[PDB]
Amino acid sequence: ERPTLPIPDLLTTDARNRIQLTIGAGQSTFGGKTATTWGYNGNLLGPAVKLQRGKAVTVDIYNQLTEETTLHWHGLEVPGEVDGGPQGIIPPGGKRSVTLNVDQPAATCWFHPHQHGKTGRQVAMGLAGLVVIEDDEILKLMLPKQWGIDDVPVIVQDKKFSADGQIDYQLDVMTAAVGWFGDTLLTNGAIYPQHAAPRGWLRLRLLNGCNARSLNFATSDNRPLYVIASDGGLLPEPVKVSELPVLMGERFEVLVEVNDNKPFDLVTLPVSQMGMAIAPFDKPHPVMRIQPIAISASGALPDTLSSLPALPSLEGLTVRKLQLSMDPMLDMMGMQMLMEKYGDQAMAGFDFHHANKINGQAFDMNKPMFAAAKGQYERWVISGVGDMMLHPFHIHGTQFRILSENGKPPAAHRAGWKDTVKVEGNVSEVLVKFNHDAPKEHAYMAHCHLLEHEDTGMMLGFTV
Ligand SMILES: [Cu+2]
Repeated sequence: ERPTLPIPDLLTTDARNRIQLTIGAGQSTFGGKTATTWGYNGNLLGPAVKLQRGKAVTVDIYNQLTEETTLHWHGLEVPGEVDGGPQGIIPPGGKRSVTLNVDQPAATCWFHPHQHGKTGRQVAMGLAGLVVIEDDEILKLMLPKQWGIDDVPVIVQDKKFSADGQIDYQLDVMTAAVGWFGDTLLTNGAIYPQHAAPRGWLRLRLLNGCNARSLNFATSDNRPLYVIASDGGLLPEPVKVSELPVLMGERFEVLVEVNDNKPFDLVTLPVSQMGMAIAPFDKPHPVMRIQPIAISASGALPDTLSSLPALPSLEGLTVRKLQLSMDPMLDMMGMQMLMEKYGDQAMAGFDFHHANKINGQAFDMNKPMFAAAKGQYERWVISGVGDMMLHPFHIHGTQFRILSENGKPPAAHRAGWKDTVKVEGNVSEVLVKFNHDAPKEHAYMAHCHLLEHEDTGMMLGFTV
């Protein structure tokens, strides 16, 4: 509760409607020990790219690594050609430009690499940034809006380090099964930082940027969170909660009341997921310390945020079934290594590189599974019947509606605009529409956002 919370620079267009992102390596320090890290416009993580609905921007992307990478805009409704999936290679030393014509509601999205079979490693190395989409609707609401004062991004990620201090990442049979997770928790790159927040309302834009660890946010003194937005933007009205589960890649925006001068913690609560309840995550774990201060803020919590469209009628819509599966050998072999390495705490609460799949096929980049309709709602049925793993299933090129999440209607705060849906040993249904095109050369991806599962096959391509 000591270093101040790092705040990503809010990056806007220049006079020529361009934005420069440089992808480079550098050095970060975690707990006294230095580590090689990757970042956008810096050594670690990245900026918050600010975009206005209905305004085009060109982004110039400079790969200053010595290996290939891609830049995917997670949550953005844009054509496949700029979507930055594994076919959007930026060679080392190379420069690629993309045009983003933003046409979707205000939201906190994010961007990260999407290299073929290396997404987990590139994100673990430090690469992630934010996208703040604004529109006319949101600025009329009088929410907390002072960036890095009462409107603050909170990117929570776990990492594991070697004895030398270097990030200890590996795509092996255990991580291919259960995911890459660590024992150290970072908040905008820092360990248990403090943020100084004005009395009144504090707005937190939460991002679970872990490779595989699911989270569950609360406060130390159990004051509520007022959920105001999901992956794809504002909810119709606030949802007041005591805790907030957040899957890998999901974003929620919450308001928290800063009503006295007593400091408290934003925390994450222990979750039931293979590997994730191992100490120190067997108990509530602090994310950041919040320190009330008496400086000016005028943000507020409205009664009503937005009006969303109704769910479409289901009659006549195309149904697409996506069956997620793991090779049994991976499951057991991965489970053995987990039990070997950690023991009984691990469950508290044959090429493995193509062992994870959808409709019995490990991802093949030259063969898109189908062409989805443009401008027409479809019903996608995603089943995890057959294993007990957690699958936060993400679909590019869209913000959808969850019709059913793992056997029930979605929770109220998950019933708005989402690009991620929980699949865990059951079936989920989403109502999805694609407003933009994606040819086979720049196909959209649908995949599990437990990145090691993605990297080892749990992904498909599709065209629109
Ligand atoms: Cu998965």
